Amino acid sequence: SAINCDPNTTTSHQLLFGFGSPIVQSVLFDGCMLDIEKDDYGFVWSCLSNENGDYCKGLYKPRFTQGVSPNWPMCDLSGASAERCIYPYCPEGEECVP
Repeated sequence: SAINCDPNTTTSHQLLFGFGSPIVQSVLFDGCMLDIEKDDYGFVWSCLSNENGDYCKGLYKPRFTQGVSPNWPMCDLSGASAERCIYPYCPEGEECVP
């Protein structure tokens, strides 16, 4: 599917990280630069673990300003990951293990 990079959007982007990650503030998603949504209680962000699996998850929106491609690591989908990272985005038709 296409990926919107609209700052004024209603439709946020969900992002899985590894359980135990710190709250990740910003990611670069296939060109677009996303910042974590915030609630009237905090960051829209959730880590969960049980017998069946574990993960961390946040909702992200794109920031007004883009095109800046900084030097961060890969977001880790099963480890700690780090606070600002680049998300792995496999394009429709490909393997894509880091």
